[PDB]
Amino acid sequence: SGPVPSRARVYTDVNTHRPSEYWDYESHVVEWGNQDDYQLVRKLGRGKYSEVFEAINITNNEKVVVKILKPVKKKKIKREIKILENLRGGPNIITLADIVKDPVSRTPALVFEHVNNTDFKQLYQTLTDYDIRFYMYEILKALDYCHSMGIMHRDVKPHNVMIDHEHRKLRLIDWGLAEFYHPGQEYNVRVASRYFKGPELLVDYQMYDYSLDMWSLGCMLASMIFRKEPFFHGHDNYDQLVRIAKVLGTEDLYDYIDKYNIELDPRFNDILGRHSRKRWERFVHSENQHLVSPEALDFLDKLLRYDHQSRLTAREAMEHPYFYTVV
Ligand SMILES: O=P(O)(O)O[C@H]1[C@H](OP(=O)(O)O)[C@@H](OP(=O)(O)O)[C@H](OP(=O)(O)O)[C@@H](OP(=O)(O)O)[C@H]1OP(=O)(O)O
Ligand SMILES: Nc1ncnc2c1ncn2[C@@H]1O[C@H](COP(=O)(O)OP(=O)(O)O)[C@@H](O)[C@H]1O
Ligand SMILES: [Mg+2]
Repeated sequence: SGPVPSRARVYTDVNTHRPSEYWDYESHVVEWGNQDDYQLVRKLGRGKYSEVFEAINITNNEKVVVKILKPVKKKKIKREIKILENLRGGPNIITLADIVKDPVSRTPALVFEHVNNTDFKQLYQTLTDYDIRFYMYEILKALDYCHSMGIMHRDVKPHNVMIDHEHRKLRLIDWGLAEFYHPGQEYNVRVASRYFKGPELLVDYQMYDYSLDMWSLGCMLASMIFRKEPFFHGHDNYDQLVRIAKVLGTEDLYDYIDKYNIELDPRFNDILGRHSRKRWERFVHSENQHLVSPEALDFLDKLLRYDHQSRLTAREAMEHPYFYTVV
């Protein structure tokens, strides 16, 4: 009779009870300001979807970030703007300061608050056990908030988490793949970045929810406490599920598929194999043992579960004993 339906265990009907103005991004009217107020300083990054620059707001001599958007569907631009406007001011959510267009190019550009980020490839190696607990709690404040606002980020990964370590400031950025949650909606599974994709996306289970972000957060946590980046290192989307099954095992994978009556794609036939569940303690080594604890492993175990419904919600995660030592 097809795959079994599913819905979020929390904030299930938040968009249903809100007027269409909130979630109907296609009908949202965007007012594009003049980019002449911003002087570009340097390239900060690029991305599948944009060229980002450090800039000065010439009216107040303040550093900002200008994200000049690459040629994609105008529907996607409107979605990112609406979500950023909806979440603006939320805890650890990047602040959209302005929406502008350069007068001659007319290229859509988003203006954000500047975060003096240290690339994760240089920063994660220097973090202490306390710092990992602290920054994970900061991401959880952002996720509990955006999930309460009926929004799934769908691209949680180190490159999308800006950290000003000197000021202990964290911002969740890149809301370009984010979507409104509507119970029963079948979403595109071609979201998130390979290493952080939840098993729901990999087995083409479309009725997913906020819990996808919790799998991605678990992938980040595992890479930080075990110093293994990325933790699940797939070479393609099918191999990504095989990397997961080499850790969580194939028995619990088949239980997940059966609970939701999912049909595994034939491409999995020759590559999945049979794998026993590996204990989390097997990833502890001399280089990472100072970041691992029974609380850390228990918390990781409750995030990295095939069954999206069994995973901790962001609010449940915030109540975990792993966070007792944080503010
Ligand atoms: O640092 P390298 O010698 O280049 O190897 C590493 C790493 O571990 P090793 O250092 O011990 O080889 C990973 O695997 P493990 O050995 O930890 O199992 C490995 O492979 P997987 O992630 O495929 O297991 C990974 O990536 P790959 O060989 O896929 O490129 C590769 O890292 P680099 O790609 O960064 O060199
Ligand atoms: N607010 C910011 N502060 C500092 N750097 C940023 C900021 N926003 C983006 N960047 C840099 O630009 C990159 C791409 O931005 P992002 O919004 O993530 O674009 P894309 O969706 O194209 O990947 C980031 O990974 C980061 O290095
Ligand atoms: Mg990005």
